[PDB]
Amino acid sequence: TPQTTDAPAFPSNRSCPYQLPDGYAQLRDTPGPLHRVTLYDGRQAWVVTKHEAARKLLGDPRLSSNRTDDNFPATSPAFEAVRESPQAFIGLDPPEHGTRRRMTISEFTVKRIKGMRPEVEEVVHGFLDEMLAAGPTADLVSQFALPVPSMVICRLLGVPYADHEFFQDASKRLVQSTDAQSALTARNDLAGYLDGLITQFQTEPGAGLVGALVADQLANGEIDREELISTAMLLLIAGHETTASMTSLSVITLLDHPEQYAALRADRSLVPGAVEELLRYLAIADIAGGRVATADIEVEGQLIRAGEGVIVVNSIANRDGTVYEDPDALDIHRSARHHLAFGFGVHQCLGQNLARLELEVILNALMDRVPTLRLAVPVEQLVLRPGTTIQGVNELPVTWHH
Ligand code: HEM
Ligand SMILES: CC(=O)N1CCN(c2ccc(OC[C@H]3CO[C@](Cn4ccnc4)(c4ccc(Cl)cc4Cl)O3)cc2)CC1
Repeated sequence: TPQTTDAPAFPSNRSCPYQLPDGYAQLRDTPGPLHRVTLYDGRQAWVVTKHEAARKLLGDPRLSSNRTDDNFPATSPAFEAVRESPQAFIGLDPPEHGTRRRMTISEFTVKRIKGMRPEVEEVVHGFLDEMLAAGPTADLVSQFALPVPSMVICRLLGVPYADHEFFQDASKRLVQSTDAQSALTARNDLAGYLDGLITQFQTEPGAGLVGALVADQLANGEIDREELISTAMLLLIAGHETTASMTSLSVITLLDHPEQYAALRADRSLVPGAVEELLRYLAIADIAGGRVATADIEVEGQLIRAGEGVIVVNSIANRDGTVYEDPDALDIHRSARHHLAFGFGVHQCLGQNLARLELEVILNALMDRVPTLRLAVPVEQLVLRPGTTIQGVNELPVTWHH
């Protein structure tokens, strides 16, 4: 008897870095803002698959971000690590979301990001210096894509880059965790490290966001010590793991579209617009779209009930053809405005403009310093991370004219 279902398994895994999984193309192609899916443990949930309905639902305070709710949609057993408190503000609703978020925004302003450009350029060209001096073949991930945003986010936070071996290993173990025990261990490892850093700042006040939170909000009782740990850990992992994935997938994608990459090198004024298109097209943080309804929500004749899980799948929303004509075509010249790679609304990515800065500087540096850059293995041989985490590749063999 047939196996066809009306609530297919979710998430799906990419088989090409810049292509929707087959099941997601199916969801994109079916009319209506929502579709039922089956999560890993058999629970049904809703996915949002259309662009404006995704903006609307991201804007709806009845869809809560509280990951500790028992009805929050967990997409893998590893969710239990981040299901355990205290949540950073990414998992808070108004008004608590605002009080905590505002403790960090000063580090991510347009003015501050502008002020970081000389640092980002120096760090990028330093790791390129070292990689190009050693000659090919190199893994772009370990040699460049990951160290660059790690060094930058360390100075922003006041986390000593000398500890990068420890905290990068713990972050990777957390990001890649496929069961709760592995994820909790990695999280506990980072948590204890950050607790010791807090104690060091209480002895010796210091620079960086962590040092600022310790000396002010923590000392006034306005943030819990373990809330500070959760917030710093969010920013540290988002600050280097997510951006690193965006670099490697962008390089793969541009090399698979040689005409567009050549147009980009020939006119660097196109880089900001290319960055927006790559963000729309690669949408690497599908995993960040989970919500839980605290009240019934009517959506174009379909009803979300209080207690149901909803996942706003921004990658599928970003392929909405009513917003992006020929949505599966990479076009660095198109209008990629209003894309949802960073979300929308009160939770829109705090790091978005640092990510935009870093990708711009990195793309120009690679075109400047390594114009002969090419992959050292076929694209099909690369290993893509599954849909249960941030999209990316575990390694990226590259070569170039030595
Ligand atoms: C290409 C890189 C990145 C992408 C695609 C991305 C994606 C996202 C998305 C989709 C959200 C919305 C989550 C939701 O609605 O629940 C978000 C939130 C957030 N991101 Fe990013 N992110 C990136 C880089 C960064 C960086 C570099 C940081 C630096 C610390 C960062 C920090 C945050 C924070 C703190 C939030 C929570 C915002 C809030 O709850 O008010 N992200 N991100
Ligand atoms: C639920 C599940 O399957 N898993 C496995 C993947 N996990 C994971 C993945 C990435 C990660 O990096 C930093 C976290 C911080 O926020 C996200 C998304 N993000 C990244 C940058 N800006 C936002 C995120 C990621 C996962 C989930 Cl469920 C929700 C969210 Cl907002 O990454 C930290 C943990 C742990 C939970």
